[PDB]
Amino acid sequence: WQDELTVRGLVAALLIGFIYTVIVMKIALTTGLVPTLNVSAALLSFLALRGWTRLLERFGVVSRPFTRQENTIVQTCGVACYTIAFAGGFGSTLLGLNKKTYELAGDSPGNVPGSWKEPGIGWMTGFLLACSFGGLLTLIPLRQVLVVDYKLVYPSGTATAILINGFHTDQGDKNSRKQIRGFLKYFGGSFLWSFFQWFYTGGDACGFVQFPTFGLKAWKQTFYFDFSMTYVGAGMICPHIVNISTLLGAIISWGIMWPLISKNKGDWYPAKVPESSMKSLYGYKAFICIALIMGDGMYHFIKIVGITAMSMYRQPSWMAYAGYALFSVLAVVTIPVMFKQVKWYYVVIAYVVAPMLGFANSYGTGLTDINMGYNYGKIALFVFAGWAGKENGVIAGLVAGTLVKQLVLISADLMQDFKTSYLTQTSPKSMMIAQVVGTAMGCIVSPLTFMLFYKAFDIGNPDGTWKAPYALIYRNMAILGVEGFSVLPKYCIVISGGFFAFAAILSITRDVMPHKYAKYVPLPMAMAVPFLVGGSFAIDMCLGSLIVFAWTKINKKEAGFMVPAVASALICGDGIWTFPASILALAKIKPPICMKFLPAA
Amino acid sequence: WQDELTVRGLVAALLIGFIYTVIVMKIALTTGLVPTLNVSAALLSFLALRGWTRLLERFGVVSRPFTRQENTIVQTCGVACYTIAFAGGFGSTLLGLNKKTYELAGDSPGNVPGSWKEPGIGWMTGFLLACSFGGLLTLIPLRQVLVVDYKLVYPSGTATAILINGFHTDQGDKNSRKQIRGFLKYFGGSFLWSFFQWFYTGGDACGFVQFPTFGLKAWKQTFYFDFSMTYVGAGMICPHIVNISTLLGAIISWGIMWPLISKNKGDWYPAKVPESSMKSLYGYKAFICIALIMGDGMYHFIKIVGITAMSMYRQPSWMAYAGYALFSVLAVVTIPVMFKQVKWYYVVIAYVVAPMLGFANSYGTGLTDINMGYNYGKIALFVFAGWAGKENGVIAGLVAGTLVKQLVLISADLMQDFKTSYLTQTSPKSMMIAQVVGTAMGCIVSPLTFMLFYKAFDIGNPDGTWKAPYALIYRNMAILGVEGFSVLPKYCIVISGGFFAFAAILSITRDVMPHKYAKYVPLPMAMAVPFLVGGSFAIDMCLGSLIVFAWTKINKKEAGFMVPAVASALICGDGIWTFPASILALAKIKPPICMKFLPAA
Ligand SMILES: CC(C)CCC[C@@H](C)[C@H]1CC[C@H]2[C@@H]3CC=C4C[C@@H](OC(=O)CCC(=O)O)CC[C@]4(C)[C@H]3CC[C@]12C
Ligand SMILES: CC(C)CCC[C@@H](C)[C@H]1CC[C@H]2[C@@H]3CC=C4C[C@@H](OC(=O)CCC(=O)O)CC[C@]4(C)[C@H]3CC[C@]12C
Ligand SMILES: CC(C)CCC[C@@H](C)[C@H]1CC[C@H]2[C@@H]3CC=C4C[C@@H](OC(=O)CCC(=O)O)CC[C@]4(C)[C@H]3CC[C@]12C
Ligand SMILES: CC(C)CCC[C@@H](C)[C@H]1CC[C@H]2[C@@H]3CC=C4C[C@@H](OC(=O)CCC(=O)O)CC[C@]4(C)[C@H]3CC[C@]12C
Ligand SMILES: O=C(O)[C@H](CCN1CC[C@H]1C(=O)O)NCC[C@H](O)C(=O)O
Ligand SMILES: O=C(O)[C@H](CCN1CC[C@H]1C(=O)O)NCC[C@H](O)C(=O)O
Ligand SMILES: [Fe+3]
Ligand SMILES: [Fe+3]
Repeated sequence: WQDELTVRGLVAALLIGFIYTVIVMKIALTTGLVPTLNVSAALLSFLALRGWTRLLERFGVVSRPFTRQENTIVQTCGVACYTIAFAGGFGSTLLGLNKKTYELAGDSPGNVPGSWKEPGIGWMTGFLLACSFGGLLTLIPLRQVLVVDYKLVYPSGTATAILINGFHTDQGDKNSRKQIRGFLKYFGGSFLWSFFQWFYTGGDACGFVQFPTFGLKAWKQTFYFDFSMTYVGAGMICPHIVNISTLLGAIISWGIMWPLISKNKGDWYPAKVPESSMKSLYGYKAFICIALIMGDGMYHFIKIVGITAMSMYRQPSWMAYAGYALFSVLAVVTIPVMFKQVKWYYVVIAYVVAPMLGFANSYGTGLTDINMGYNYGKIALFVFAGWAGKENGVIAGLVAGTLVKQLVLISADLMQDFKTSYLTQTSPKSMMIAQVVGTAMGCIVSPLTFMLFYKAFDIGNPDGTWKAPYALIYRNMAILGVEGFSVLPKYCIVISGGFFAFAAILSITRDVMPHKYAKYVPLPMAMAVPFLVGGSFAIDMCLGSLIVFAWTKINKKEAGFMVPAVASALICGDGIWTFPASILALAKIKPPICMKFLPAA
Repeated sequence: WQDELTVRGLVAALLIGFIYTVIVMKIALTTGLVPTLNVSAALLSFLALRGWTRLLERFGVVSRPFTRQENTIVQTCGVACYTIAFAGGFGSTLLGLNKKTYELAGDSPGNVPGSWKEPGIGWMTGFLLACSFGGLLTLIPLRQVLVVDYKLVYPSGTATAILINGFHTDQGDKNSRKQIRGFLKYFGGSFLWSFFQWFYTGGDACGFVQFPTFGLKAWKQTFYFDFSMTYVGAGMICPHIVNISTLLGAIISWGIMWPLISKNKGDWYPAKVPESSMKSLYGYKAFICIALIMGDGMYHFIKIVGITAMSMYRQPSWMAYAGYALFSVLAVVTIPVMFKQVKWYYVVIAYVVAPMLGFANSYGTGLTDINMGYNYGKIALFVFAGWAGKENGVIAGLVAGTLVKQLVLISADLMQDFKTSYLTQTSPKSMMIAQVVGTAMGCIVSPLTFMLFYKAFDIGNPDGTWKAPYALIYRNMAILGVEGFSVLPKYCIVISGGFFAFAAILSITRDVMPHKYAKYVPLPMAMAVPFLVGGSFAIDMCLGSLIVFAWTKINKKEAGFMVPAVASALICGDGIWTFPASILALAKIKPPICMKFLPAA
């Protein structure tokens, strides 16, 4: 109630949200490769408030103690502010509504002349306010099921909680000193390792990140080992079945399926169209991946509904969904006003499957630490574009894809904060207040921050500094999506439906068999992540589990309490370097050297 | 007397000498990059005899115990056999006497038509027998002064002794178990690290060995860090002043002198002639390096002579030099018979400065673990070629350079064995018997091994498989050396004479000042090694001393007895991989990938 919600925290979150919005917005409008900055926000939240308390002590002013619960509140409030900058599709979808992006796509069916909208402070802020708080209300019922009931470990949320607890621990114990000193040795090593790596990533696909540890043939199949301590640290605190399932999905997809499907580059799909398109080999990637996720996701979401339905029949949960319905109606009557191309029942369907789609992403983030929310928006954009003809089809796909992405992406990114608050013993109700305040500030700061860049500079020029590549890429997705499911490659629906059932069978197979065999069943939607990202992420995850397996065998006692600290330090050290690395890209300081790997030419 | 000199050891050394001769001879005649295989010979000496003892035990035959002293004898006998293969100039100097190499050099003054000699079993064996045992006799007086008196640490000899002792230790102690287990963890890590590195050294100047850790500009100045555990391990057991002096010489030479001298590429020396030549910027490299070594070397050699002369005036050593004089006379009356181009007093001068030149190389190897003997032969080849005119000048330089190199190179390589025998408590007299037997076998096996390659295949063809590049490179040195000291670049003698005095001043400055200031004086001839090799070797040496400095501060007790074992494991692990790496090059299996570093082009 108090000592967590403060005025200095409100001020500190507003600044940290403002700079991080500027960093995210500038990176989004130049390269579109927005990095993860949640770990950095926790550190700057600590330094800013600790500096303020000590500075006032220097001047004689006395202040309240700055505790870990308050640090969690400030970090969560700040994260919610700048998440809207990249979750709102400011560089991908909302910028694709430009007349400039409309002209770049060219003349084609679907791209009718009335498919452009210009940015403005008035409608972009009003667009965000109605839609952004929809994700927050769904978090209240999901918080109990996922964070504590399913015991999902959010590796980034767990690492941030251990980082924050270390900042504020003041007790001298036999283990507390060993936890901090072990954390600091690997935090500095991970930070310096990431700092050293930066000087050699000075080109397209070159550096320690693109390291062909098993050869160049395997590397082209995304079966290498990048020297990423984030994924190695993530795998250390993930259960072995999650890591093995991740490797199993990489072998099935990139080792078997994609070479086999690619053998029909002229028969099943056209060979002139580039890959990464919905028409050539990426329709398989995107639709099979979601079917695996939705196949597992639908089984689980029904199970909570079924368990709850039986419980009520035998006899604050409905408070949240009542509030969600109120915000649902607000968007239904408001979004079509801004976009005459968007019909009212499009929003209703978007807000009905949003609890469904948000649950799967939060469950997926709680397993593999990978937020897939922007992948859901691509599917929703494609589907909603096919739900309208050549008229009002591109705008409908872009706008409806933005709603689905925000509801899905916000839910997963902000459950990482509830895992952090769970470990820091922070009050959930004070967490939700920080949710709304940060979201409210984000829905205001981000549109004005975007417009200051937009009015001053020239964003969207293919030949220029401020080029937003994903504005046109998302625009071309909607143009392609105007044509219905016919443009998908041959047998794309059939195989996706098969993997939908295959994911559902594994989910049943794990809950019906005894626990003495249930622990060997792979998780279908941990398998699905390596369908879009390569197998390098899977290999890093399995290396971390290999480290923990060996460590547990060598010393059972020490590995019990030291693995989380070492894993968090690896995640935080790579996470903290993302802030100086972003400032370097902010000032256009490129790496000097490129570490290229060649076939002994 | 016994239990060290055995018949199975004689057999085992003969085989190990024979294969290693074949490996060295094939590598010398194809690339000329003969690697160090002394560490590998110790392991194969252990496995061959241990396998023999266990196999006879399997068949019921009983045999004498195989001890560490016998393992030292077998390794030393084997090393002496195959050292003659590359110390004898079979691919550099003796092969440069060919009519084929004579024709490749072309028509020029100095390259008179009578400057070729053809290989044969008769003269090549007789050439080796007279000259090879000259180096062995000089070892007896140098053994006391360098190994035990000056307390010089031979890092490769020390590492081999620790490797051999670990093989034969059978006592369970509080520390013996920790020494072996610590050694094995870093031996396997170093071996696998070198094995992993091999797949990416698949090109000219690319791999972890050519890693620009401080940038591409510093790398071209040879101021990078190669990931070599041999030099890192060598620096761990070398005193800090040796490592700091090595870094100081690299900064003075490659950081100051060579950029400054290179600013006169048209005024001081011609710009059309390539570098690495005695006429362009390598006359500075070679002559300043020897002057630093000879400046320090002459001060020391006089000091032993002065101390001994005073000791005798106040009142087996002369046994060795009496035998050396007898072998000296044998070569004086025999070498001019084979080579009418070589005069009798050329051999006398070569055999008089040989105790001098051998002492400096053994002292240098006892500090930095770098054998410079083949660098002495280049200087001796150049000087002796200028001591004869256009007539009989190229052959005189090549032959006399071969004598000087063998006397110098054998002395340094075989003092590494006396350090090994010192730590293994091996009898010096049994060591010297293994010296002669291995040398006698080497003087026979190597000429026949060479001729089998020579008769069967075509060695010396610039466009072919068996190309011996250094046969022509050494031939061109003698042709250039026919012209006297005039061809050396401008001010080469003046600067070399200055560094000769500067090296002598530091040697005096260290013996006359009190020990409380004498320990900060740099060693002039540890400084001289980075004049020819780059500063990457110096940086690796200093990193090893940095590791020991930190380890000593953190834990004084453990670093006392664990540093030699960890350092030896790093040296041995990289050393052992040299055997499989040579077999791969033996079968022409090239690395698949090249790790190239580019300026972000
Ligand atoms: C004991 C543990 C630490 C094992 C270490 C991992 C090995 C199983 C890996 C490390 C290096 C890998 C090799 C690295 C490089 C290649 C090159 C690759 O050849 C290429 O395709 C290169 C490009 C070309 O030559 O066209 C074939 C596989 C291979 C031998 C890899 C096979 C698997 C290796 C030996
Ligand atoms: C133990 C942990 C730390 C991970 C170690 C895994 C690797 C040692 C292995 C396991 C899976 C293997 C991959 C499994 C499947 C393939 C598919 C295969 O792909 C193709 O058939 C090529 C298709 C084409 O020709 O385009 C090539 C080998 C590769 C990459 C293998 C390379 C080596 C991998 C990554
Ligand atoms: C705390 C310890 C571990 C310090 C780590 C060593 C640093 C002092 C080194 C590591 C990386 C080095 C950098 C690596 C690469 C370059 C590129 C180099 O630029 C080039 O010349 C590249 C080629 C080109 O761009 O033309 C300038 C020096 C610099 C910044 C190096 C400066 C020194 C650095 C920062
Ligand atoms: C602490 C231990 C482990 C070694 C670390 C040493 C490096 C951090 C420093 C010390 C010496 C430095 C070098 C000292 C001298 C030079 C000479 C200088 O050479 C030139 O002036 C270029 C000449 C030309 O233009 O051709 C460039 C910097 C460089 C390579 C420096 C690069 C960085 C080095 C290797
Ligand atoms: O969204 C995308 O597909 C790409 C790459 C993936 N983004 C980066 C972070 C991730 C996401 O949206 O969660 N970003 C485009 C520009 C900006 O990220 C935006 O979405 O407005
Ligand atoms: O001698 C040389 O300058 C070169 C490179 C340096 N060698 C390799 C080992 C070192 C040496 O001679 O101690 N080797 C040429 C062929 C053969 O090594 C030989 O000398 O016959
Ligand atoms: Fe994005
Ligand atoms: Fe050589």
